[PDB]
Amino acid sequence: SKNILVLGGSGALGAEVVKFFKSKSWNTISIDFRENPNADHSFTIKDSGEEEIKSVIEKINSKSIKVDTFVCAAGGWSGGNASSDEFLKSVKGMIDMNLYSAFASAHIGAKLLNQGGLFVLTGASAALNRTSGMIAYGATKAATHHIIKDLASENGGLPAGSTSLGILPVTLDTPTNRKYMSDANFDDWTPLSEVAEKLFEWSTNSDSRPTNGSLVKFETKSKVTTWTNL
Amino acid sequence: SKNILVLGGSGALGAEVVKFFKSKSWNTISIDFRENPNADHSFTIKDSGEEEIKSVIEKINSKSIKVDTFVCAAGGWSGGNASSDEFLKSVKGMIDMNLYSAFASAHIGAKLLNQGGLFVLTGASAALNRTSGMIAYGATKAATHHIIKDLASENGGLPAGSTSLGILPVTLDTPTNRKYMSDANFDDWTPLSEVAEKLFEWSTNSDSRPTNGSLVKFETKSKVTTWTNL
Ligand SMILES: NC(=O)c1ccc[n+]([C@@H]2O[C@H](COP(=O)([O-])OP(=O)(O)OC[C@H]3O[C@@H](n4cnc5c(N)ncnc54)[C@H](O)[C@@H]3O)[C@@H](O)[C@H]2O)c1
Ligand SMILES: NC(=O)c1ccc[n+]([C@@H]2O[C@H](COP(=O)([O-])OP(=O)(O)OC[C@H]3O[C@@H](n4cnc5c(N)ncnc54)[C@H](O)[C@@H]3O)[C@@H](O)[C@H]2O)c1
Repeated sequence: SKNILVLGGSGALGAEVVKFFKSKSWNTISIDFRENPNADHSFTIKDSGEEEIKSVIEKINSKSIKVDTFVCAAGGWSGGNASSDEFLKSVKGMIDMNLYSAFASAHIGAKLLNQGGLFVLTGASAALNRTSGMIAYGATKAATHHIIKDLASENGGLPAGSTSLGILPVTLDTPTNRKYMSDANFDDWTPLSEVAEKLFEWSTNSDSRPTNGSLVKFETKSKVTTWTNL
Repeated sequence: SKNILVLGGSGALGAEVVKFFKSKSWNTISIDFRENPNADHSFTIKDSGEEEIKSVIEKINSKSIKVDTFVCAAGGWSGGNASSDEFLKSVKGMIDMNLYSAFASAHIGAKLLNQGGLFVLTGASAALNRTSGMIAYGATKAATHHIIKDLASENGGLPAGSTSLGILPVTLDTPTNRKYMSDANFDDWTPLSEVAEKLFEWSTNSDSRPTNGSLVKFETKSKVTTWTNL
């Protein structure tokens, strides 16, 4: 009876990953700033700080469960180049939403994940190139990609045989995106269930995994999604 | 009169940059947690947060100065992999010391840099590769490197004709390194005054500047220092 943990499990991608692993009879666990009442186990943190992270790790070590797959689907987006009015505020918000969660993920993986397990961070494809219109987002995502790679090392702190991977979306199909970019071709965005699907593939079948430390970019074009190992 | 502004202006490197510029008759300005009385103007910030950064820019601005060279020499080092006891602390330490200050520099440069100005962040050579034993330092430095590249773009927010560079030491000769690697051969460490001299050459001879956005690695071997643009 296999266990998955999802940091950001109340977000759009987060809850899809939960709905999906639950239909497939895995035990689902969720960590977020708000409850997700559709998970089998569901926790609230106040922030991504040391105190709150330790205190959530201890609550799961009390239920005596260890996870086979951990996905961080936590994050957020804000815009702005260095001279924009919103720049300084986008700094705090991207560090809190993207970086602290990525780092929290590492610790959580190091304490809760079983040998052989899957450890997945959500990066951003955009951050593989220049992000001069969204500096804080690009840089905090670039740090995400760096941590994913560090954790693929023997001595990185995850248990033996575990695979550390990055998933890197171009664009996701969320009600949010559909609201704030209503012009767009929705057929060029990734259904969330597709992401959950690939995540199940990797989680049930170890042979399907890409090499440890792979950043994996996915882009949807006319409803067809292509996954590329980078 | 030419102005240089230095974030981290009271640290070992930061204070050597001030001293050396002051000797070539530049006007020097220092922002740090404590004053640098050797500088011509010295400012204190209680933190690297939005409000503190707005104020010190607002202060320097209302004094009518713009700067020809900006250098961020702020930062810190802390160790630890993802499973180690000090890991969560090292996360918050490295975010506050390296990432918040690189982000603050972007803003300070966008607001105070003169057209044609030189803008330099301190990155890390080791963050070019895996930093498994020091994940928080490696990731915040990787983010620093990405900021440097975003600030090279004409859309990044720095003024027309400016040049954004990273200097990426293998090993500086600083009290920090003396403390942690006191067995080393010190002749394989870069003297801080050579860092200052290279900065000065780029500040006064715009032709000697590397490509906008280069991460410039430098390493000393038996007192011979080699600078490599990446
Ligand atoms: N949606 C897109 O088009 C797109 C594109 C590229 C990358 N991404 C990344 O996909 C991931 C999820 O996207 P989404 O569209 O589902 O986002 P969403 O905003 O719907 O969900 C994100 C969740 O993360 C939570 N969160 C924020 N900071 C946290 C922290 N520090 N610790 C724990 N939880 C935190 C939020 O509370 C929210 O519940 C994010 O990493 C996002 O950066 C999304
Ligand atoms: N030699 C190496 O191996 C190596 C490699 C790469 C980078 N570095 C970097 O060298 C740089 C300078 O080192 P040092 O020995 O002079 O260190 P130092 O500790 O003497 O000085 C750093 C200064 O930065 C200030 N500071 C810290 N965080 C700040 C912030 N958020 N905003 C403003 N000021 C802040 C501190 O108060 C201190 O005055 C740092 O950026 C460090 O990350 C060293």
